[PDB]
Amino acid sequence: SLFELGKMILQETGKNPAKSYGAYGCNCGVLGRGKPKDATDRCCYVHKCCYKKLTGCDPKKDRYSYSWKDKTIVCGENNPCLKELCECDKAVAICLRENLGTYNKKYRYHLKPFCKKADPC
Amino acid sequence: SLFELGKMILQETGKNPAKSYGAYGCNCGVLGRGKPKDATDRCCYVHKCCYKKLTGCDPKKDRYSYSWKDKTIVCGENNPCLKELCECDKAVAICLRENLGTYNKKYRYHLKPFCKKADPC
Repeated sequence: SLFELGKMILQETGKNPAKSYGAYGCNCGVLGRGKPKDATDRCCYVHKCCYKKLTGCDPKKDRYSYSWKDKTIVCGENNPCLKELCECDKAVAICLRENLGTYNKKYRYHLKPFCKKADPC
Repeated sequence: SLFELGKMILQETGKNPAKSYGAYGCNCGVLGRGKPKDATDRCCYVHKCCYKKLTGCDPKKDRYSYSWKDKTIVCGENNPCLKELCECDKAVAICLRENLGTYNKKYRYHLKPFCKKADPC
């Protein structure tokens, strides 16, 4: 759920999840997908596609387990969906961190500035 | 949509919606989660709950008609969902204004990850 994801983003990026990625580009946020603005945006794009493939579990509300031992996200055993959900979030937190170098605050928004269509995931 | 909500909030509270509530506490803004920290956060909590009852429309993108008539938000879309959606927004806007007395800027960009679980709606 948003609790795991959010905590992961914070752990990987050190940034406030909602503040830097709640509304960022075309894919970081609660507004669906769009043509990636930049490497941070592309991370969220893939994240949303990662969710799409999921089957059965609610990526927004299903709470799952994961360890933060040695400051690396270790997805808990869980079940297939939950494990896959966790990996989706882990993956985006990491990607987000790895792309902090090009993170551009200018892509942060109040209301998504209209975005180009996003490749069918 | 966020446009109507943002204007309602500005109109009601007289403060920039995004800055003051875009990321306030545990329930305000980009999908805020968990138990409200205070009255203002509670408003957003109630708001997110109100949103759950919406059948047929999307608070994110669905625009709706409402008027500001004698400094009162007056919902206009006779379309049932949109009207209800509009009433959700109106209500949170009024609630925020009403609890401006305890608005805590230290929560303005609260670290949502710090948020505890929230009761069901």
